[PDB]
Amino acid sequence: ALWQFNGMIKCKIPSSEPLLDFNNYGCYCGLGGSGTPVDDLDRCCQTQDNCYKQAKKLDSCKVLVDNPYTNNYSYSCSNNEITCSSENNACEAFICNCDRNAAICFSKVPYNKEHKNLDKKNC
Ligand SMILES: [Ca+2]
Repeated sequence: ALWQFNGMIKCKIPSSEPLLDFNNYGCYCGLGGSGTPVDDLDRCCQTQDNCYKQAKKLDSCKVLVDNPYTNNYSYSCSNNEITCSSENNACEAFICNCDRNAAICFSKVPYNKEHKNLDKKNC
């Protein structure tokens, strides 16, 4: 979950401190999400939100109250690449992949310092 996701982002964007730079970005980067994403970074977050939401409709994820933000999985970072571990059971493997996709997206889009701390009246 989170602790793991923060590391995935640091794996790809080494200079970052994720919970500081990507927290409260746009309408999607943070808890919840509503409106239209303000940019590509925000669209990344929207997508991940939809993935988590999707992890929910899976029989494999039904029995894990811990929640994906805190549903712990195994992965690795070796020379800036993320690898989800085969040892992850069905649900965690799916959440892992959602987080890998997002950390990769984040590293491929521009950061607009105009959208952090964005007021939720724009969503
Ligand atoms: Ca979100």
